[PDB]
Amino acid sequence: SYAKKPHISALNAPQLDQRYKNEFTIGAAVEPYQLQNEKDVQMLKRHFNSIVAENVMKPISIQPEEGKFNFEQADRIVKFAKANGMDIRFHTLVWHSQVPQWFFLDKEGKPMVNETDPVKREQNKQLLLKRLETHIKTIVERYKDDIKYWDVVNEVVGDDGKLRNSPWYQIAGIDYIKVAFQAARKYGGDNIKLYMNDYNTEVEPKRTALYNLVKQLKEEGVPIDGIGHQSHIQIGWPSEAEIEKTINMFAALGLDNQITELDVSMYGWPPRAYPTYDAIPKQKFLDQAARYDRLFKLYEKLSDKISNVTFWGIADNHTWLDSRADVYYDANGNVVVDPNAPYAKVEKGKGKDAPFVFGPDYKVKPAYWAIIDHK
Ligand SMILES: OC[C@H]1O[C@H](O)[C@H](O)[C@@H](O)[C@H]1O
Ligand SMILES: OC[C@H]1O[C@H](O)[C@H](O)[C@@H](O)[C@H]1O
Repeated sequence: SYAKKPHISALNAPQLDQRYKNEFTIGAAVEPYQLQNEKDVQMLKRHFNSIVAENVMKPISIQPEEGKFNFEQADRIVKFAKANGMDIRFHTLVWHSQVPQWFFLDKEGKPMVNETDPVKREQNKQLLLKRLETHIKTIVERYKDDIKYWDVVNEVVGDDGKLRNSPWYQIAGIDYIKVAFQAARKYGGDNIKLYMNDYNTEVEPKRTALYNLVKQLKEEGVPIDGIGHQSHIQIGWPSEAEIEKTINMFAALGLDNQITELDVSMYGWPPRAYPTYDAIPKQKFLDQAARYDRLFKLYEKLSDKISNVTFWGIADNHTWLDSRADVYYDANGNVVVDPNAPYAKVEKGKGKDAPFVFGPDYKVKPAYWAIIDHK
């Protein structure tokens, strides 16, 4: 069926977002440079009705120096979204990754994490939480009328099932998460939706840890409207059953669910990638299409619990997964894709992955036909 369909140009193909109207919006992560790209722009206007900044709205991009906010790139994304009636998601207000280090220096300029005096630690905590509020207030007040969905905190639970021990936690403990949400609500109003975003939300012990955390926060009156599931998944993992169990679990707490950074990798973990996009055989696109078919069939079934599904990219010509696309080589210098085969060396991030339902040349892939139809 969808496997025999023609690989027509995606630029004029049936609109993806329209196919899912009344079920959930369809979004894409974007980089400013793409807004100056003829085809990326066409793709956005054509298939998507929700947009998120892939990188220009993260903490270090907004306030790399205390008191100096750089909204130039962010403004460009928001402006484009408004001009095209697209919903907007804010790519995290708090995150341990690439966090501006100045946040964690005490009044004297010393690393807060080194402080041992409980009273000085309390003082440092107040300073950090104050900075956190200023950061959130400035951003939220600037975009509250345009950006409705917000990833207030990102990846705050470790993969070991424990709260991520980042400087935020080491210094302020669990309170940095409570303050982030409360600050967002206070300065953003009751109309914006606040989310806790993370990856591997379907995997234990992370899933239950995440569950308990949000359950306790809500019990304490902390304003959190939903969970963001990054969904950096593979062809057969996590299973649809676990994804469904995960979605229902959180919806049961009265939380909204949004697939925030969806991409269906062609590989496992650790990934053994193909060296180039052309090296990827049709067979791989067929297994991927079958997965996408099951995936969006499950999402529709749960449409009452999912308000948005965003892809972490537009088309296969641009995806952060290439940075993870390690190419393995045997002793004879030949590529090794078989995950169980022996190898000699590894060329990290030199390969290519193909995530999406749209190829590098902006043509629809089998995966597209699989989620565009009603079968
Ligand atoms: O953060 C990246 C990785 O995290 C976990 O190890 C996942 O199992 C793996 O698939 C990948 O998502
Ligand atoms: O969303 C997850 C992903 O986002 C960006 O692509 C970053 O560069 C990656 O390191 C990872 O944090």
